Amino acid sequence: LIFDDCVFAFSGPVHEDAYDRSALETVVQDHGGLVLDTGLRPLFNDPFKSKQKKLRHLKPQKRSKSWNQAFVVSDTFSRKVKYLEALAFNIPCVHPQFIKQCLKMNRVVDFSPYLLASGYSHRLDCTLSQRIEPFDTTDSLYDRLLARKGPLFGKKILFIIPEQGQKALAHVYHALALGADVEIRPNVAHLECDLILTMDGTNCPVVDPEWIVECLISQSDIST
Amino acid sequence: LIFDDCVFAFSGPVHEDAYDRSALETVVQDHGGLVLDTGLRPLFNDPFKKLRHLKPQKRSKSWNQAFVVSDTFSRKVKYLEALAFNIPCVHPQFIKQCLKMNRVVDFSPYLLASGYSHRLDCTLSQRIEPFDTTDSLYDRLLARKGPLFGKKILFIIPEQGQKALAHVYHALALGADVEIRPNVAHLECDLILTMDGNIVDETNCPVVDPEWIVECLISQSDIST
Ligand SMILES: [Pr+3]
Ligand SMILES: [Pr+3]
Ligand SMILES: [Pr+3]
Repeated sequence: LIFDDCVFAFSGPVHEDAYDRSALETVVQDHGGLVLDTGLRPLFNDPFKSKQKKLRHLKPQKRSKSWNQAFVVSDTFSRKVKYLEALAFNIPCVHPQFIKQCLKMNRVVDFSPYLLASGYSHRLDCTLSQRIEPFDTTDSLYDRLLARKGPLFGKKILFIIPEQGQKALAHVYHALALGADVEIRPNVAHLECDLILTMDGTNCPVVDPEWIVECLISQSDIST
Repeated sequence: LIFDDCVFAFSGPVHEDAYDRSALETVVQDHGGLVLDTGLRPLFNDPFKKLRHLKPQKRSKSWNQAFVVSDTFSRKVKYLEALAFNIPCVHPQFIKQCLKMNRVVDFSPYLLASGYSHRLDCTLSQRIEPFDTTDSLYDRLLARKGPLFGKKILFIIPEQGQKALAHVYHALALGADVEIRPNVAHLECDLILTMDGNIVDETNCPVVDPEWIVECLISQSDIST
């Protein structure tokens, strides 16, 4: 079975019917690949399980020891949920043509020729490339994700939060996935800080969620 | 000098005034960098002297990093060249960041998309072999085997054929072994290139558009496989 130990999530399509999701999901399943309908989040522990307000960066979930390859499929680059998560996790976003090429070769070929742009940077006004650590035939996804420290690793972020609340949680989730620790508060309260995030309600300094996306698209700490 | 061991080519801007090229060219020179006005070709021999793939010139032993700078991806000849050689095409901000840090930083956060695939109908990523600080550009370029390494390609091509030569060059940079004859039809081969002439009737290998070369450049792969 070609897709043995591979996890797939499917994003978009961005443009109507640029690819047949259901057909491809079926082909993947029929070949030993697991399909995650909601996306890559099940690879990690739910940070919001405790409904806590001071959060540590994400840790790989037990179940991800069971796989060694992951991919998000997309007709082109986007800012949809599954896409950003993948960017956050350093999991390759690839063109559907990858799956078809795997079938054609009766194996899992190198995904690079099908590796989409990471996204469009408004700050830089260009499309950037994804930068993917190669899959090691030695590690499970659990090893890979455990050993990964994202571009925001170490950084301590204060997210100030007095429908819209879920939007905030998503930004927090991305910051955690990039390796930052995040404390959710209503005020700075004179707290020590590396960086402060608001949806836009005094010594860090401050920045909005677009900053997070730039970090996601560029896989860097752009405040640098 | 920060850029003492870096070679830079500059392309575009692609969009009017996206960046101040002359200002950037000046600052790189002021900071020790070599600027190649015509692009990256001077780093290799002149193959058009049925020659085999490109070899780096001894000159390139004197530098260990190279970049093509551009506001965004394009199909300009300098860009296409960088793609063929696996030299990073980066955003101008890269230079400003180096100045800011007083060192040559990781170019990675400034790594532009490789290009738009009309075949896949999407924008793809560049994939660059990391610069090993112990290796010169010569070592780097000598060790490289493009995605077209091995492929025998026939360029039937009987001022304007300069645009043609550009394609020939990219195939070689991609590591192909190329022979150029006005027409076939014996002959060897595993691929045939014609710039929309038509190509003779019967043939032993599929006919290909230059776009096929561009697709190989943008995806860094052998596409007909
Ligand atoms: Pr030196
Ligand atoms: Pr102009
Ligand atoms: Pr102008």
